[PDB]
Amino acid sequence: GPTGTSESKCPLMVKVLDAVRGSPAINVAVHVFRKAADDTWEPFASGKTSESGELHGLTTEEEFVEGIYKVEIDTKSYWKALGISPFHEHAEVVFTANDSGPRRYTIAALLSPYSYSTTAVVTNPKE
Amino acid sequence: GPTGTSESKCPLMVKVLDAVRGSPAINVAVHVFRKAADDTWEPFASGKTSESGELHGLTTEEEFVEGIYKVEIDTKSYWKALGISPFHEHAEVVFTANDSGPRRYTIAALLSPYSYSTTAVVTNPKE
Amino acid sequence: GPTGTSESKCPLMVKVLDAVRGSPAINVAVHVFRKAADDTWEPFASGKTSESGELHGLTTEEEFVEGIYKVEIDTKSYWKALGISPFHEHAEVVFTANDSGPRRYTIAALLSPYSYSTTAVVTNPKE
Amino acid sequence: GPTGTSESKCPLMVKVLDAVRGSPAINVAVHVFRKAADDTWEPFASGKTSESGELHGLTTEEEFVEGIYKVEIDTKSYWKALGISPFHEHAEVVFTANDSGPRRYTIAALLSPYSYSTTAVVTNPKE
Repeated sequence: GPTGTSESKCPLMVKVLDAVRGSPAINVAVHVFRKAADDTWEPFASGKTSESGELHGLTTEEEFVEGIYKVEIDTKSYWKALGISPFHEHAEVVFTANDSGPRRYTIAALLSPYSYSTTAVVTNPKE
Repeated sequence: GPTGTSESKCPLMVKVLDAVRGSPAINVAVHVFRKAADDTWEPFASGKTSESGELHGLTTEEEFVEGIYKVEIDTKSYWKALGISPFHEHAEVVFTANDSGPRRYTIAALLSPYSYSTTAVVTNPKE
Repeated sequence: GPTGTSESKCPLMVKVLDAVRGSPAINVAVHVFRKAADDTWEPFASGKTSESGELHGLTTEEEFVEGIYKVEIDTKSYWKALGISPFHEHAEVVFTANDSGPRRYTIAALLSPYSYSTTAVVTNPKE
Repeated sequence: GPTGTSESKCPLMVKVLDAVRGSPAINVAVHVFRKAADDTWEPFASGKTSESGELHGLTTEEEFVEGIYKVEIDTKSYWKALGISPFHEHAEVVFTANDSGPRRYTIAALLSPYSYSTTAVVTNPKE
């Protein structure tokens, strides 16, 4: 299914939903980046959301170390495919991953042509 | 300002936005009810949003007593008028008003066919 | 786990998340009602969200017929437990369930003390 | 009105709300960038939100040419100032502006520690 840099103990997952049709956003391209010491965004993982609008196996726990990560969702292409003119070029989610805090990260995005919401669910279990 | 009927100091205001068109939601019918002593909803005020997606002059400070109120937004008619089949029948906002002194309420609503967000901004008046 | 009127082929499910803590809202009371011909809301199913903030087995496909349903989420108690003063008395979701349209219904709610968003995901599979 | 610098007809405006307190988010730092010909972000304008959670006078109609712009909202500093540890580093809003004639843009933002919604309201000016 939807997987990126090695399907592992999904410590990071992306969920995308379409608020116009009331369905998950399928085949949306998602690019994850990590902030390098040179302070640039270097590629990390990427993929297309699945039938259920999810993206799993982006990374691994061993490779998912503390740092600033940027999740970029290609919303514009998504709306253009539907023949709908959007407002944003894409949607970004910038956050610092820490070790002390809970483990698994679920980033959710709800999309409309002129608006988008984003939530983080941080828990201890698999989700 | 006004007394016993319209926007005394507009203690109650409603603002609605369209997340599909990136515009204010115009001509949206709004009905306000107050919880009646006999535990039933009594019609309190009604109106439609203007060109700016706003609704003012619903009530007055003297008429806006303590109580539980219900702001009902006819979202369904709105999308239907636009050629879209929405999911909700309407959006309802229920809250206790003025129970520790009068305040000014702005009920904001962001609409999408299958989704809606509502937020309240509360102010302690000053003059 | 979290189940209401007979755990069946979950044609209706409730998902509730807390936007202040970045976690699912656990132990939230949810009451579903159906509009009766007398046009009153008669009880249908109810329960408390689980560890993951979900509520399943509310109803059955045979008993989940077309009609107007109201999902009521006790948000106020939820915030009061956390020692946080909320704005709404509760959150309601009013919608018409139809047969032609897709099958399974997932109602999602994202909560903040002064704001709440709600989405419907309507699909053909189990979710 | 103004030319070459501030709110000519306020072609660009930003409004931020706090979903935890039910109030405007005051003193939130905002940085605007424009995509530079060499594919990099060039500082375009900056400011802080007022008592009303608003930011006006960022640019002028003559200076607000066609281009891709990035509105960055320092949400992190905001919650930290409030004693809360947020999830996002900030909230970024990227869009193409004025590519088919000048328009007026109102970028709205609703904030919660672990969640944020952003909406745009676009107007074709008239005088």
